[PDB]
Amino acid sequence: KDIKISVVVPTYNTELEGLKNLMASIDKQTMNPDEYELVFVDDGSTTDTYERLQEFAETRPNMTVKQIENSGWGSRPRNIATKMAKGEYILYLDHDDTVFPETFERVYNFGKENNLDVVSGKEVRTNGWSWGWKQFSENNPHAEEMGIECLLPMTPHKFYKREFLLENDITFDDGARVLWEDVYFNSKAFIHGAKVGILADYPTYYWIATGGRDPHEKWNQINKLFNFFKDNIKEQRDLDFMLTHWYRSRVLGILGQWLLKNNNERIDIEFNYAKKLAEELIPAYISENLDKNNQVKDYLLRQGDLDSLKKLAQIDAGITALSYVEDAYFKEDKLFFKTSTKMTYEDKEDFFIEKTADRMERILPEEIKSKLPKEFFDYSDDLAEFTYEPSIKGRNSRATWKIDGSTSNVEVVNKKANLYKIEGEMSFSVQINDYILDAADKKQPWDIATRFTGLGYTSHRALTIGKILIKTALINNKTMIVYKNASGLISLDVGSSVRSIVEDSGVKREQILIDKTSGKVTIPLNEIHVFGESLIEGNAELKPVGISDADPINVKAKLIGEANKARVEVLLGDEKLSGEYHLVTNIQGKKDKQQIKITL
Amino acid sequence: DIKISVVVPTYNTELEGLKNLMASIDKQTMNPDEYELVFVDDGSTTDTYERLQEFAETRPNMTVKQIENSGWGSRPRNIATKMAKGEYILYLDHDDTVFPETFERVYNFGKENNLDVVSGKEVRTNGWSWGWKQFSENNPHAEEMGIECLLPMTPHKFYKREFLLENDITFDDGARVLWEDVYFNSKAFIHGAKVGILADYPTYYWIATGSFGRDPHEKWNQINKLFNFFKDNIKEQRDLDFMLTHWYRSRVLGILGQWLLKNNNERIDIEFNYAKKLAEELIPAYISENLDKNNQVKDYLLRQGDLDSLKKLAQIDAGITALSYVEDAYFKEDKLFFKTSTKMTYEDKEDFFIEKTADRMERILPEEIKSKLPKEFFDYSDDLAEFTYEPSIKGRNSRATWKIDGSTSNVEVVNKKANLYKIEGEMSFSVQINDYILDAADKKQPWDIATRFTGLGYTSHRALTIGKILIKTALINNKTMIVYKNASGLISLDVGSSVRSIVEDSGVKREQILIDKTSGKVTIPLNEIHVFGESLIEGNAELKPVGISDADPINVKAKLIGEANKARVEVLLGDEKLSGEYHLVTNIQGKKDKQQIKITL
Ligand SMILES: [Mg+2]
Ligand SMILES: [Mg+2]
Repeated sequence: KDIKISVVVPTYNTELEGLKNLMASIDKQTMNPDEYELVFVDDGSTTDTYERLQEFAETRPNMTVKQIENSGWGSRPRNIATKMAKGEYILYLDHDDTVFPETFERVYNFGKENNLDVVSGKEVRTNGWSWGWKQFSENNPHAEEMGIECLLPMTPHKFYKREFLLENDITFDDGARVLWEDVYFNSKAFIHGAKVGILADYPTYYWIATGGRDPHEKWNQINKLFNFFKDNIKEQRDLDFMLTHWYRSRVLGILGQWLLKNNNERIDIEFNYAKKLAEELIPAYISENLDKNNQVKDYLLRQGDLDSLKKLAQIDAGITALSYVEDAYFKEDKLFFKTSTKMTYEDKEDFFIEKTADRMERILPEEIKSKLPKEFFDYSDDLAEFTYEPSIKGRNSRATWKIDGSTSNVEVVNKKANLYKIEGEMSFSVQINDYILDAADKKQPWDIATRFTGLGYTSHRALTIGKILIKTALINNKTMIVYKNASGLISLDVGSSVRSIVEDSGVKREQILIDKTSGKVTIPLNEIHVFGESLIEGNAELKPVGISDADPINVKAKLIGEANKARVEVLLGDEKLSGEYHLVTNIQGKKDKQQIKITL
Repeated sequence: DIKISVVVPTYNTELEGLKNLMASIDKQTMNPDEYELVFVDDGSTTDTYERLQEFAETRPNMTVKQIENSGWGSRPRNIATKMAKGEYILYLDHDDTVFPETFERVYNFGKENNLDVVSGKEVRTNGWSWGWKQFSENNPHAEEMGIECLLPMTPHKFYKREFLLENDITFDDGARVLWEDVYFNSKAFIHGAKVGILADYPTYYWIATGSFGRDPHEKWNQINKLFNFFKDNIKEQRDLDFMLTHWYRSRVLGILGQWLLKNNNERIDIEFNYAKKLAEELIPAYISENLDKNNQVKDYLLRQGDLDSLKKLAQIDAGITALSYVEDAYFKEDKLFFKTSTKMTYEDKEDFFIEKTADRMERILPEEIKSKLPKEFFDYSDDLAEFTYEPSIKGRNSRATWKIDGSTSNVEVVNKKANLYKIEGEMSFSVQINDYILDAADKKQPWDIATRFTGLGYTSHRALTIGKILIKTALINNKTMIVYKNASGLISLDVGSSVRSIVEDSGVKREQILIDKTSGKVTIPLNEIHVFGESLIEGNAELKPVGISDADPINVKAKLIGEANKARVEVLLGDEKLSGEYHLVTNIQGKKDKQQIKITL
């Protein structure tokens, strides 16, 4: 039949565990296995990786395992596996990553119905509160109209139409040690006019963190990358974006706190390379596309003023925006938050800007202020561009999502004299179903964070609270617990992944009902928000008081939510019991610690 | 004519701790022929007693005497007291030390005011204060304020031996009891002792080193014995009410706060029942009227046996603190000025709130608990003008803490939102480091600055902190001073180059280094530094020829000069016949700079 997707996996001394997880993620795919193929190419492993791949391919007719040499200096397994691929779309999956169980089906149906050459699906990384925060915000079947920006982040973990790659001969550069090999690949795809679509409503690829250092090798590659942009990108809008994006992130990105973390010898090497790269490759008009703080860095870089840049890094050290929980409560079937934040230095004293004449200036010493153009430390034009947004991250899937529907407001307040602070307030609600897309997501801890940007600073940090916060809810067969974790950060347990809803709700101990004839023991929950109907099956353990090593007597239990009240019913069944017993409930794998004792 | 008698009971003493004790007594400014050492070993099983017989071989005024084993150190203190012949007695433990000017300052203070008990300033290893209220000023007639003048009731005071033996004031010789030093001090005041507080000099260092009492039944059996001692022996009504109010709040109600969140239900149920039984039997009702709102709440819930509501209030009050942020720090004239701010929060995060219902500011409580309490106990209206906001300092070496006088502070109850009110404080103060330099060793020491905030029944004494990087140097009348955000994010003041190099932190005007044609004097001006008054600090420099890898360095004398509001390092070469380019590393007060200074000669 017609192969819809080809999975390209290059391998070399692959960890067996990560390879097992990779094969499991492919087997979990909702797409019929005869509609995709797996193309593995071993790069001459010194371990038994190729022997394990053959054992995998025995029971999988859609799997192909090829073994080459050590790439012969100038050869790449991804190109070799591409020439033998037969599918309509190709995914370049690394040997220690995984793929979500509905990726193939969702990605293919999206690319087919929009005739896409590149499908850029939502990507997930182990660490961080976001990835592709701007691009993975909504589905865009005609993303290539945005310009070359639609392909960011330019990982090789997209779905490329095999017909498009072979026609334009888009391969991976056959250099043994080329960095950002995927940036060349994605840029070449767009230069040849690829129809690009962004699939954002479902996480498609998990880039797992497993884990350059040579400043000469690093800056040799940075020069090679900018020379690629200037020589190949012919559309002005696209070229200006790549020049601006990589000059800000990689070139100016060493002129900040990087100066405070490296010795003066390494600083001299990279700063001299950066200044040489700015003057030769980066046009002056790129400065127009930068924010005020990056314009200051760009100006001092070309001036060779490394001394003023080091002082500026010390002055800027620790600027951040941390959000405190002002209120948190369940209402109907949602969890509501009210937060507050302000720009500070390390969550301590406020960050200030100064008002001189009708200008809102960056607070700087006069010695540095005289060295800079007057407009570069004036924030007057940017005091209405603040963003304040909430986000959520699943602790198991590592997938991050923006929490939609929030209302926020950021004010520039005159605290004293001519000094102004930046304060924000936000209120949002979380409908947990908006982020449950796989069955595995139903039972998972969730972590809440806030993203605050303004005046050139991006501050995306976990939501925090100081007071003790533990609030439970039972909403339409979903057990939900919002709590301050041991790090003072806000977490949301759904499905009893880490906490016990009976233990955190409490037990009206003096209201336990023992129905001896029906054999039912009713244990009502104390503090808990109950909405809708709920019946969660579980079990419980009875143990006679006094007998040390008594076997637990296993009985059926169920957590019930009805009429805005929660209770656990324990059914004694055919058990013949007499005396005092310990009663421990076991709902969703979590045992309470309420020390319940009943007399039968 | 012996002036001071020192009593030291020893038992299995650490070899290093006992050695440091003898050094603190030998370095006393008082003439050694005016004080004696009376050691009494309480039946040591190790070789501790054999070490004392070695210390007494060289010192003539040191006596050693081993006595039958008795457990606690009250028997050796009683037997050493009878065999003493000094006018004043100091009970010194085998793990503590004494400051050099203690004997001279204490004796003059006690004899010029005819004092029976001299309560000198005591220093502990940890904490930002000790005796904050009592050790604030000198008071030659402190017994007029009541038994309060003897707090803290440690045995590390100076009691006139004439007064002790005449009134038969001894330590309990029987089974080991807790707070036996409280018995001793109280018995001394009951007999009408003229107490004097010497607060201007640290007299004693109670060193935190590294036992019965963990048992709750044993713990609360001791608390009952101490309370019965107060009701039976203290005759003055004012002095009895104080001792009852002080100890019922600290040790009885003290387990009804955050202590409930640190123990299991079983230990809590045992100690809570003891506390409820003791408050009903020994603590009259009129004592609770002398307590703050939060303690009146705990007192009411204790007698009602409502441990469930006390556990819930502990979780509501957990984390209430007040951390001070640096708003401004600068040197001016000969002092270091600070502007700080603070507000009550939960663990330096969200604000702490009190709510306004009708015309009364109330503690924010759940309705289930608020309906169980009298309305007056959660009404903070009468207490909104009783906030305090003060600064304090602590020497990292001497461990001594001091209130920083002359501060200006204001605390506000501000309507943040709706009917919720926060508590904000602003404070400005200055530091005169010569106020806290009393011994020669204090001239080279790191100093840590803290702030103390009290209000609504909460006390928060924490180190001053700052987020932004802060480094500012000064050269003030031969004192090198560096205020800075330390590695822990707290405010520290280095004096005498104990941790940081003033040349390194000030900066060098490299393009203004002068080399005289004939004199051969190298002048290195400092960039950013506050210079006030004349200064001259003798140091040295190091020279290495540029190029030669492992060339032997050239050590030469240098000096840091403060003059005309400018600092500079003058490197006097002289006899050193040198030519070519050389590296120059200054070394002022044992701290070398990293300015990469090169000169050509
Ligand atoms: Mg990986
Ligand atoms: Mg804070």
